[PDB]
Amino acid sequence: SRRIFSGVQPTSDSLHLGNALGAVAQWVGLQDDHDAFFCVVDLHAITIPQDPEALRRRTLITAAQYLALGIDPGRATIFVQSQVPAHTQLAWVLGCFTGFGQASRMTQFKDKSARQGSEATTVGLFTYPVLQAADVLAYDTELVPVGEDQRQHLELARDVAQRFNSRFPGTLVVPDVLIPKMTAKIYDLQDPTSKMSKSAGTDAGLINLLDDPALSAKKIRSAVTDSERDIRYDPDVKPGVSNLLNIQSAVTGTDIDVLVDGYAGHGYGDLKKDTAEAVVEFVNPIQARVDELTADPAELEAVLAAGAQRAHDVASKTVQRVYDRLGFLL
Amino acid sequence: SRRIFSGVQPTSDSLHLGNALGAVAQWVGLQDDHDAFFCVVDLHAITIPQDPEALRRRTLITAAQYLALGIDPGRATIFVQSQVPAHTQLAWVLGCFTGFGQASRMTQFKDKSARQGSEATTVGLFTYPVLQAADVLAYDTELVPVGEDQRQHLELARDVAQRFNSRFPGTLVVPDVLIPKMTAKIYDLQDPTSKMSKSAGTDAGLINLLDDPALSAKKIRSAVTDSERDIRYDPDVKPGVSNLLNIQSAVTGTDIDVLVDGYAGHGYGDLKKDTAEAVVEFVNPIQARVDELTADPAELEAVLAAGAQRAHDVASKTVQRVYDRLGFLL
Ligand SMILES: Nc1ncnc2c1ncn2[C@@H]1O[C@H](COP(=O)(O)OP(=O)(O)OP(=O)(O)O)[C@@H](O)[C@H]1O
Ligand SMILES: Nc1ncnc2c1ncn2[C@@H]1O[C@H](COP(=O)(O)OP(=O)(O)OP(=O)(O)O)[C@@H](O)[C@H]1O
Ligand SMILES: CNC1=NC(=O)[C@H]([C@H](C)c2c[nH]c3ccccc23)O1
Ligand SMILES: CNC1=NC(=O)[C@H]([C@H](C)c2c[nH]c3ccccc23)O1
Ligand SMILES: [Mg+2]
Ligand SMILES: [Mg+2]
Repeated sequence: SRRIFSGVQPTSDSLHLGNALGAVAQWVGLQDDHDAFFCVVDLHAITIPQDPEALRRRTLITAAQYLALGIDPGRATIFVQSQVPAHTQLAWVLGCFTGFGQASRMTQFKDKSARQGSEATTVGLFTYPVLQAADVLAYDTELVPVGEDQRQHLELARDVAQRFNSRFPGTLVVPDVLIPKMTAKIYDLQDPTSKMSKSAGTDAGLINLLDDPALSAKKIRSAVTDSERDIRYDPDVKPGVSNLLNIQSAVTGTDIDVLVDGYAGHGYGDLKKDTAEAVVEFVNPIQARVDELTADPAELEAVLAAGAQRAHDVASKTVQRVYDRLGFLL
Repeated sequence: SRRIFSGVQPTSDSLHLGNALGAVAQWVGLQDDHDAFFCVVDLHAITIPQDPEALRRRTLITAAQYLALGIDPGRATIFVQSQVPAHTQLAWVLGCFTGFGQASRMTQFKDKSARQGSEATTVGLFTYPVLQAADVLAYDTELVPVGEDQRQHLELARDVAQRFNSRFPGTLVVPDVLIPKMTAKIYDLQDPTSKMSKSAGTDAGLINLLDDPALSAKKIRSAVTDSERDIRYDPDVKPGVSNLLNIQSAVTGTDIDVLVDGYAGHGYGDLKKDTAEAVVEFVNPIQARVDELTADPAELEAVLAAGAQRAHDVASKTVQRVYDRLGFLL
């Protein structure tokens, strides 16, 4: 079994290297010997105002990038969150076991609730960590492969599951968090100590999978480095250079230490071009797959339709189990 | 059509006079010329820890008291909230359009968040006004018959519906609130300026429908009055006496003004006995109906099973409408 669950929001027209290397690469490695549910979490997207035409299109292109990155619909379940009602059913129950102060200590919330503490925060922006917990717990998930930015959220999920099981033993699976080391955080290229996010202002440090490959290669060349002319791996001291080697290692397969000793005598310029070529060679097979999946959508549609059918059969059994323990009339 | 929705929590083994006169009496009058959905809102109950065996039993006895008070399963839909997944689906969406500060200004929340501001509040205790909005809006409700204690919650529902329709015109029905005048608030009998709630500490001022009728009549006799020996209706000055006449008027059908001029020359003692006899005559037909509904449950079960089927057909169409406007892949 070794049941796995993970999700990405359809908040943009393309994943970036952080999503692909910090999350989806780990999924592709897991799917062959784990029972895997990979979700496009469109209910999370609407915590921020969303254009309806874009939201539907980005939902499909997020699932398409899953397949383009190697997710295999014969080995794994891909589905759209909003199509499985159990997620919200479980999230209401779990919110009843979640401390108010526990939810207000979440970092995302204190960011937006900093400049406009009550003026611009919504309830959804306050409670989405509880819906994230329900996303995982509805599938009896044993392991959750995520980047480091999701760690605090999933500690909340584990705590609420243990609190619930304290009242009702053996109802929910408490999941283990699986965060990588090298690819745990792909950083911005114009700002080496800040996390590559879709909401970065200027995308000149952002590397989108479906962007024009020559533009992404132009951004890699413009990456902020240091001034030591020494190519080595020290992220605390060398944020830029360690990022680029981390990227090149991830898109190729070559260990960082092997890369570093090969870069003995080499300069940052050759490290940039080399990374730029590996990335261009990485994104080009993806863009061609996405373009076929976008142009011919009966294949993608059908994967998502089988996926939601399978996800509903699992997740609704969990809800019915939780409801029976709570004492609801069934 | 004139679509109606209203709900009561299964938080105790009996409704009291406030529920029956402040809410259910109004429903019985409406059901014959309105399209009515009457809900036992068991998802709201679990905002407070609930014994599973009691919660299931109180859910059934709340629906039984509906029928015992005159709700007619041929003219109205009775169902259990947790059995219709659209409620939580809509509540998540609506929370994304609800201001954080708007939800924290709700009175219930500031009560519990007063002594233990973050120590004892849960997310469910903070967000249930949003689930209450979804309860109403999922059925294209035109009118909501409630007591005065629900007014602030339903202003929130109306505001979030208008905010949602602002982005997506004509999606949600904005409901009108229908609060009575006389029976708007049945007060405690040992504390005439506080609202008869199931959580009153001492039930010596609380009049439960299914309590032993002689005990409820004993509590009516012990009602706090004044010391003016004058029987008249002035709730600001005469809180006790106006309560008792309000109760007697509601359980009989006789207008208060007609009662008052009949009580010219009479003392508070005769006002109490007279109320006690009217109540005893009121609760005894209810207890006999509930006792049959409890003892023989295939009838009740079947009403709730038809009710949830009908509620799901309506409420899921609303969700699918909201989801399509939002841009979710259907
Ligand atoms: N810079 C990053 N490096 C590594 N992993 C990342 C990075 N950003 C996001 N992830 C991971 O990608 C997955 C999807 O996260 P999510 O959908 O929130 O993307 P995001 O980049 O944070 O976008 P958004 O700005 O819309 O929140 C998660 O497992 C998350 O930890
Ligand atoms: N004292 C009262 N007088 C009149 N109506 C009341 C009174 N208390 C509750 N109601 C009405 O009864 C309906 C059901 O409310 P609810 O199920 O919350 O009951 P409650 O008496 O408040 O119980 P609880 O203490 O569990 O909240 C609502 O329409 C509410 O306005
Ligand atoms: C705004 N919502 C949100 N942001 C996040 O980073 C999480 C992600 C997208 C998420 C939701 N459900 C999940 C289940 C497993 C792993 C990540 C997520 O949710
Ligand atoms: C704790 N939840 C809660 N307390 C209340 O007074 C409301 C009531 C029970 C409610 C929920 N949904 C409704 C729909 C119509 C009228 C009242 C309610 O909810
Ligand atoms: Mg994110
Ligand atoms: Mg109440």
